[PDB]
Amino acid sequence: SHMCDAFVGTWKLVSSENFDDYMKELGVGFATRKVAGMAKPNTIISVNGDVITLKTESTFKNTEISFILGQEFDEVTADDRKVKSTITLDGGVLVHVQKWDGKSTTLKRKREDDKLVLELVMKGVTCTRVYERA
Ligand SMILES: Cc1nc2ccc(Cl)cc2c(-c2ccccc2)c1C(=O)O
Repeated sequence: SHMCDAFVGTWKLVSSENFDDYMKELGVGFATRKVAGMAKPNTIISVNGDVITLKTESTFKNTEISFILGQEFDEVTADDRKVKSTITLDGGVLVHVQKWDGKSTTLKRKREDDKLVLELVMKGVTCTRVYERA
């Protein structure tokens, strides 16, 4: 067992705040924002030894990343940014930093009651995405 086990499971999006605004900060175009913003993704988190995998399934895009904490990796994001990512565990929060073209965004995941809360921050804009177990 590991602390990261509180994250493992299948999670369904149940609420969103400021996603469209967050996407505008990322430079996502109109059509992509509209389609992405309509999606009700599920996220599947699993752990196998030191490897964590985060898989998103949706009607917009399906993505999968696997990584080791603290070890940089290449990621092509759902909106087709090519980024360098590093994911750490900081006091129980999964912290994911994406770097591309001199820009940065941070995605934090935390357990809160029976929910998994994803916070996406770009510049002054915070989006909150709340999931429950599927
Ligand atoms: C973490 C992440 N970051 C994003 C950044 C930008 C855009 Cl456009 C989309 C995402 C998505 C996503 C949202 C809806 C459907 C599918 C994927 C997610 C994700 O939940 O997996």
